[PDB]
Amino acid sequence: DPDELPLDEHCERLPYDASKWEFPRDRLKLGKPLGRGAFGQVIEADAFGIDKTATCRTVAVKMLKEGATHSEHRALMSELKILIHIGHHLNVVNLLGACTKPGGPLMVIVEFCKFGNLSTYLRSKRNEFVPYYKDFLTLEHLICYSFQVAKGMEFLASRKCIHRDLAARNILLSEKNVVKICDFGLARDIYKDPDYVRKGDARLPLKWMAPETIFDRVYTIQSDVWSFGVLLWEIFSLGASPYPGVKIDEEFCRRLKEGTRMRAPDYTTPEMYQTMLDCWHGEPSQRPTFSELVEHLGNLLQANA
Ligand SMILES: CNC(=O)c1cc(Oc2ccc(NC(=O)Nc3ccc(Cl)c(C(F)(F)F)c3)cc2)ccn1
Repeated sequence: DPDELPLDEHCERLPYDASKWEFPRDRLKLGKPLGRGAFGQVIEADAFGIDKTATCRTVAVKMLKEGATHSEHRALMSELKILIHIGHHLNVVNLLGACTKPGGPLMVIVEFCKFGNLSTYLRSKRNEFVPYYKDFLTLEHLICYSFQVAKGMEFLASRKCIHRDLAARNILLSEKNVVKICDFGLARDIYKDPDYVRKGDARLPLKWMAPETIFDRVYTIQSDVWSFGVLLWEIFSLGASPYPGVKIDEEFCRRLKEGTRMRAPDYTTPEMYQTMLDCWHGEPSQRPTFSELVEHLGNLLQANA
């Protein structure tokens, strides 16, 4: 049903309103790289007056790199188009502008998120965590981050988009404990990153993928719910790697379809662990929706206080 169909499958027909989004290249001061893949990269920049008149703003710019071809260039343009269609939400990395004019590289300019990816950040805070000390993480923070990602994903779903690589490495942490969903995409070196496992010609985030995705190449909002459950485990393990000590092979995939699930992580509550189990239902339609996750996590956040 084309009304169920994720926008992004048909990105090429979406509009690029240059009068709204185009940002002069001479108003962008490029700085240090923030991430590089084989074909893409993100670099830090200072943008003069991109979102507020005459004010310097630190931003992140996604662009291509040596190795990329015309097809990566097309892909980045369609990424720009989907970000415009999606629009602004607190809990999604916000598009600020683009440089698309001939003579320079295509640049997709988004907000800079001070503390980087959530996995790395949580893993740095094992010694600065208490369940209930300024700058210490607490159980409240962790539940709050969970709630925030569910809000951003509910928003993504409302825009008829799905994620396909939802994981703590694709959550950014800003000031004031705001987390933002992103997708590094081409700016991540998936061939060097052990989170992506060779499967055919592709390198795939198998530990985050729902059984229907692994076996039938089916991507839906409900397979995103499965990944959200894995993200929850990452949050409540303070950034540990999923399925610890487990070879990700055909027998891993088999046991998963059979019903094997991860054990509770070190910092979880019982109801957070049950929520992970819910997200990991074998049948996609029996998983909670993001709207249901929002309501439930909102209740947990309230109960925690
Ligand atoms: C220390 N701080 C940093 O290193 C840092 C690095 C950044 O790098 C990035 C720059 C741009 C992006 N681009 C997206 O995210 N593109 C995207 C595409 C589809 C869809 Cl669907 C989505 C969505 F909606 F899921 F969000 C997002 C990702 C990361 C940003 C901020 N800070």
